[PDB]
Amino acid sequence: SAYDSGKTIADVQKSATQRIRISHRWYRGRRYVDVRLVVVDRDGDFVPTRQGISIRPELLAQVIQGLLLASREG
Amino acid sequence: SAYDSGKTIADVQKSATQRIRISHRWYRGRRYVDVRLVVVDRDGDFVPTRQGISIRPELLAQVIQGLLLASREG
Ligand SMILES: [Cl-]
Ligand SMILES: [Cl-]
Ligand SMILES: [Cl-]
Ligand SMILES: [Cl-]
Ligand SMILES: [Cl-]
Ligand SMILES: [Cl-]
Repeated sequence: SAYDSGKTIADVQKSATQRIRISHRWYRGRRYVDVRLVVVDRDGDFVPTRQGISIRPELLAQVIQGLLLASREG
Repeated sequence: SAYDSGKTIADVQKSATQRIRISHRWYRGRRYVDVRLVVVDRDGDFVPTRQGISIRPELLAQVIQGLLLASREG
């Protein structure tokens, strides 16, 4: 399980046992926006998995724009 | 190639060796949006990794809104 550092910005619920967690992480002088699958524990809280990406802030707009475009498929 | 699978919507360059690929695909009549770290083999032979997420399109608005928030705050 990934090291659970960083500030949760938003938790998007996938199911009773999974969420997509969007968080800020600071590491070695540098901030990242982390987007990661997290899974439920025995106490109703969630634990981060390795299935996630870490995005430097200057790439966020492009990731947003790509998702906006992906929303038009259907 | 990581670009074989479904439709590439966007290809966000991280470095010469890594990109974040946002793709859309269908299987058995269900839609999948994928956001995934892809890494060089050689050439444009980028290859996918497990560092990604796979979501249903009904979660897109929430993910987008979370990333917009992450861009503006903290
Ligand atoms: Cl939690
Ligand atoms: Cl994992
Ligand atoms: Cl980056
Ligand atoms: Cl892009
Ligand atoms: Cl669908
Ligand atoms: Cl999903």
